[PDB]
Amino acid sequence: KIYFATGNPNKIKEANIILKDLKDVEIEQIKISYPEIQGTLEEVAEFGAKWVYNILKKPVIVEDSGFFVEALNGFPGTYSKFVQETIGNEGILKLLEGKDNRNAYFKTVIGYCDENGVRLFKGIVKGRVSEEIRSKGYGFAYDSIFIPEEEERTFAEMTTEEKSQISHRKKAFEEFKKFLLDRI
Amino acid sequence: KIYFATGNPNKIKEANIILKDLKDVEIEQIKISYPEIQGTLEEVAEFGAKWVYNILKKPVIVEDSGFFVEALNGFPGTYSKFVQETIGNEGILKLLEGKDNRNAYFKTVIGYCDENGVRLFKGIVKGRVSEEIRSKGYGFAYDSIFIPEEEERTFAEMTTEEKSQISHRKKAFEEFKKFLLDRI
Ligand SMILES: Nc1ncnc2c1ncn2[C@@H]1O[C@H](COP(=O)(O)OP(=O)(O)NP(=O)(O)O)[C@@H](O)[C@H]1O
Repeated sequence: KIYFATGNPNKIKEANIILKDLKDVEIEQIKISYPEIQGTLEEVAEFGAKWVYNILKKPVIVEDSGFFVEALNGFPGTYSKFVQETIGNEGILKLLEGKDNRNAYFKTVIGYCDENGVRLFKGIVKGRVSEEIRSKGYGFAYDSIFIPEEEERTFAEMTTEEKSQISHRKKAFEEFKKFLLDRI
Repeated sequence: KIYFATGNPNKIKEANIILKDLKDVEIEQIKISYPEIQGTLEEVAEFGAKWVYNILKKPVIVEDSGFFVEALNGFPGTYSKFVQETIGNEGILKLLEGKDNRNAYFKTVIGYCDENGVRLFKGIVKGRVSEEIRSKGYGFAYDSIFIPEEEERTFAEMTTEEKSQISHRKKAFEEFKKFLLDRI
């Protein structure tokens, strides 16, 4: 049993599916808020996990994710949500106007912590930003403008199952899983 | 004396000026770092104030400023530095192309914290965004695209003295000086 400090129940359902295999492990949501600090996703998740651990003192995880555009120097990055709300996807495309490098990537950092300390687990998916919003009604925010790896479709035109093995979130949770598996 | 948890010494030089008259004039820089949480400017200042106070256990002030543009919904706001270092002035001007509402404002929040608790002091200069970068060498970051109150020159084209009145930084501090003027 490991606690996930978040308000989104779906993150627990998602975590439990990637880890269903670990017969002896279970993920449970814990409604403890923590400050999300300014800094890298790593810094946000480490601080976050320690903050909740100090309070719950039981095995727990936190998570921070972001969208990074190359020609934009990694922006929006850890403030990807704030940017989505204020300038959104249109803002991103305006800023990429005339840029030849449309490369970008999503990345998730899970922050684990227990009596032994904090451990970071990462996942990334590299791709490129499309020139227009392309959507089949499938994703959130930046998904209508991100094309993963060798695909021609954006995340917004792919089903949950088409993105299940390639996503940063998926990749991050497989890393946390490795850690739980080969764990002593 | 009151400490200023800051790395810029000109900040404690700017602060002590405004503190001129007061008989407690003493503002003392102190190299104590604090987490700048994601939240409003007021949130960052409050968290930062109490954080370095619990460390130092003495009266201290922190200070957080931002550039907020109207058409862009507040952005960069409390993430002005990150935005300034990734997409720069160039980035907000592109975001603003074709927009007629070029309204914007700078804001500062001084977080004061005592053995009593936190008190916030604010300063604000409203204005508009320049159609292009304009500098004579003064100021930094967005100063060269911000035209204060009712001027025709940007902050970067005005001398430190010239914006003696149109300074969100001093306005926030004059506010702090009236709170000190009441304690004897
Ligand atoms: N209906 C839903 N409501 C809220 N959250 C959901 C829902 N469906 C799935 N989720 C969760 O939200 C996450 C995906 O968010 P999304 O914005 O697509 O990506 P992200 O990389 O986490 N964020 P960002 O980097 O800001 O784009 C998954 O981890 C899911 O657990």
